[PDB]
Amino acid sequence: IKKGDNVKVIAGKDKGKEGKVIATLPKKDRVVVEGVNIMKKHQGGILETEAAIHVSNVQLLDPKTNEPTRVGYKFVRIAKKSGEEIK
RNA sequence: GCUGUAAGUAAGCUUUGAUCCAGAGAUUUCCGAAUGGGGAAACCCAGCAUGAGUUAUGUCAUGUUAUCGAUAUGUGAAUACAUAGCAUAUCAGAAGGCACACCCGGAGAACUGAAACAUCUUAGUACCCGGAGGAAGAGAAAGAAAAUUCGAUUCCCUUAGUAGCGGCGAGCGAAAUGGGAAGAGCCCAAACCAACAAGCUUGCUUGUUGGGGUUGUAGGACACUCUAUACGGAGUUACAAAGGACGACAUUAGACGAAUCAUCUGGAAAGAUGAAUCAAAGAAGGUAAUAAUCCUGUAGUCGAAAAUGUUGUCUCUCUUGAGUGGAUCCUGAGUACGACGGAGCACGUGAAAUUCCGUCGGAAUCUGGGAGGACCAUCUCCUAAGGCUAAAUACUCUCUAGUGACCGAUAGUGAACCAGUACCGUGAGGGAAAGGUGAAAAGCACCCCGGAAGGGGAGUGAAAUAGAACCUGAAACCGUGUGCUUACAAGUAGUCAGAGCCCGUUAAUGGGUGAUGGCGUGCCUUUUGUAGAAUGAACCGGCGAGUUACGAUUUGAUGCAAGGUUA
RNA sequence: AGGGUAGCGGAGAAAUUCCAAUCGAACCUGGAGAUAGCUGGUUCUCUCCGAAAUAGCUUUAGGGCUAGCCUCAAGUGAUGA
RNA sequence: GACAAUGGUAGGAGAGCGUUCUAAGGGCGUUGAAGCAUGAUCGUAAGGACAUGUGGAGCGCUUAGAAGUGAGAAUGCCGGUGUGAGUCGCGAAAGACGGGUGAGAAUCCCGUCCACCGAUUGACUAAGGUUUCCAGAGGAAGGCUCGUCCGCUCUGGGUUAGUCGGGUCCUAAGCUGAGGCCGACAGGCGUAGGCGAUGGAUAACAGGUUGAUAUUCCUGUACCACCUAUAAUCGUUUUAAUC
RNA sequence: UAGAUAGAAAAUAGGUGCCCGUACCGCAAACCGACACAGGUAGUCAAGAUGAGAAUUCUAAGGUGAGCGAGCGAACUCUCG
RNA sequence: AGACUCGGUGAAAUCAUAGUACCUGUGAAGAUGCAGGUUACCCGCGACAGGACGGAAAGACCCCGUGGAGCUUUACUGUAG
Ligand SMILES: [Mg+2]
Ligand SMILES: [Mg+2]
Ligand SMILES: [Mg+2]
Ligand SMILES: [Mg+2]
Ligand SMILES: [Mg+2]
Ligand SMILES: [Mg+2]
Ligand SMILES: [Mg+2]
Ligand SMILES: [Mg+2]
Ligand SMILES: [Mg+2]
Ligand SMILES: [Mg+2]
Ligand SMILES: [Mg+2]
Ligand SMILES: [Mg+2]
Ligand SMILES: [Mg+2]
Ligand SMILES: [Mg+2]
Ligand SMILES: [Mg+2]
Ligand SMILES: [O]
Ligand SMILES: [O]
Ligand SMILES: [O]
Repeated sequence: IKKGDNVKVIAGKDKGKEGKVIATLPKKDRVVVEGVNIMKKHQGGILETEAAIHVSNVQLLDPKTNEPTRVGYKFVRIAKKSGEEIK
């Protein structure tokens, strides 16, 4: 439900980090974001592409802090905890 | 975001709202009841009309073409009449399929039990056939019963394994009174009238509609008195007559949907440590390890353009309802009943009622007839010989939502995976084995030997002795090395004693080996008795055999007590 | 080569021979977990007690029933040896 | 503290251990669960703890309840592994040499010789099987050895008809069979007609050609039916030409 | 012949001509026989010398060398002289 | 030709554990496994075949079963016709 906005990945390899997302993959439920870099290899010794994680993620717009995203009233449109700006 | 499982590549689509979800609609090749003919199922061959293309034939497109019946036609003649037949047209008719379930009907067995068996039982079960339903059957008293009588049917309890049937053996087995679930009663036939009809006896009667009328405490007709009036009404489309309008509710896609931060460990926290929060939501599952406060979610609330289903009110239809009197008529005929053979009723021919079947005989008409377990009498009750009928009930191929002191890959569906498959058989038919990498594919770049395969290295990853025949990885079985020991030796193979050599524990009367001596004929089963040359086991792993309901009986406990107890 | 007859049956130059490698009555499914007085098998330890192989009847003698002989819990109460 | 008993099958009575699950309570667990393995330990027994290694996520304990509750033996079912055994066999048969290939050849290709069948181990078709056919690669298993090869795998590719066998022609045996006769239902019989060839009738030959097709392709030469176009014969639509 | 129907077409030119099957083995390695199995598997052609002859012996056409072999040359079994 | 040695490939019915003598005796009354004596260094390979009451086939003979089928008849009871 996300198309390249901000997040804070909290509960994975290394946390406290943020970044912006690529394909959400609705079926596998796995998003692509800067924060994991597999050492893939083809015939280079390594490749350093970008890999995915399950949704252990959260958004942050006004508080500059993770909150439970909360799609609220119809004006649909997002309406977060403390502040209500677009997703 | 998408182009299924099923990767991958390339081409492309998508806020001008894809894909996806739900409802309607359009298409829906061929076989198959198969239906134009034929046919080895999925092929072939035609016909007629119309219409494509040819100069023209060949060739094609669409439509149409079976049988049966049941209506309307014409036509029919072996015989003149006119029927049998014949050609044509109409029908949303039927045929078939199935859920091996539940129901009714036709037909209908044997092993077995009886300690054998023929009566009998199993059983009126199985399978077969047929029909219909979503439920069926039954059904509104020619009952039950014996009183302060009740007044369709069905099912559950109970009466009762009682009364009874029975080579009186096996065994079989009610019904009623009573307590409950559901509760519903109605139309014909007939005598009477009108109409039309052939015989018109110019007598009226039969033939067809409409009325008319539906019963035991007798009723209707017929005669008479009032109600109603084309309606005051009851209507009730689930019987009772068969048609149609218009609101509410549920279903088939969905949405909202409160709440948490940090330190340590970690590859990774959802854990420990602390301090905080929501609760109509601490159900559940997933999330790199065990989460109410990360996601999906739940409590609760909202929501349907269209379609369906059930319900409601006006339309809608359709309808007279009682009473008396009973002069005269009517109350279901080759029926009821009897005998003869049989079946079925719990009931085997028994004294055997009551009900059905076949042959044959053969009643009555309300001052009538049937029953009340042979049969007659009195008494009591009911009125066949015509028909319809919801619910209560039985089952679940299937769907929705749920659940389990149910299984967790030799269990459980046979089937967790590409299974009614491979396979076997001519064929009916029978029938397999086979789950798991990791959190994520990050699925081993690169070097080296090698023809390859395979491997050693290097790297991804916490771990690759997790590397695809990939979690864990036992035992059999096979090896490699090694401490001790073994080449004059008669061995169910061990045990007891014990020197020598070596080693040091879940640290105690230690452990490994064992020159030599004493002693000693496996295990179960079955047996008068077995080393047994009587049987079975090749080894090891798994699997695998006194269970459950109902009832009787006793034992122990427990509660009550001349009372106790519920279905 | 194409066809027929099908098991309470058929066909048989007849032997109880053939009927999809089987025939003193084929084959598959269902009744059906048929029946068996017969054989075989019956899973984890200890403690206490402890037999019989006889009588009778049995279309019975390798089975059964009753009495004997055992065990357990009550009762009797010195009756037993 | 004394006294006495304590072998034991069928079998009777009694007390007991552990597994799976449930309920409740209380606890353990990445600072490594379960299981597994090793061990010189506890208990009278069935059995249970402990330490260590491997293992990588759930488990114990007390009380009680319900059980698909225990397996050495069924000529038991299934699975795996041996024993026999590197033992019998390797499925009639005459091959040898050279040269190539290849990582590697008694077995593969090439040739020369030799031997064998020859009313045939030859050539052609039917039934039958279903792509085995041909080319190019490959050798994991199959081939009763080896294999650089195949009828095995992978990729690609191959079957041409107016005259041929057959259908649009016929029919027996037999099968089906409108109406119809019969039967408890099912269904059984059977006329009309219809299907059904191994038979009857039916218009074609020779050569060439591909790694793989041949009366099918081309090359030449022929035939039957049919339509269209064209004319030398007909003359009531009779009869005559004519169907 | 009943019947159709105005009234042909000699030989000429031109064209039109459907479905199935067709590969391969087919006394075999490919069919039935569970096997790349010493079995069966209808039919057609079937040459040469010798011979009555499709018999027999040896050869054409053409096809094959049989899917384990090398040693030694004992028992024993089998096949032949 | 097989067997036999070497190379290649590589099964099976069976199988309680085994380091598996003989005699005379005992014994379920015919012993590798017991008692008493006797002889025998450990391990092979090729041959024979007395024993392993050897294997294979839950004895085809005999008997039992209140087992079963087929068949006969002036056995019973019934029946189609
Ligand atoms: Mg219809
Ligand atoms: Mg009678
Ligand atoms: Mg009668
Ligand atoms: Mg398992
Ligand atoms: Mg035992
Ligand atoms: Mg004896
Ligand atoms: Mg004969
Ligand atoms: Mg049985
Ligand atoms: Mg007794
Ligand atoms: Mg075992
Ligand atoms: Mg050579
Ligand atoms: Mg063919
Ligand atoms: Mg052959
Ligand atoms: Mg000759
Ligand atoms: Mg050898
Ligand atoms: O059985
Ligand atoms: O059985
Ligand atoms: O049985």
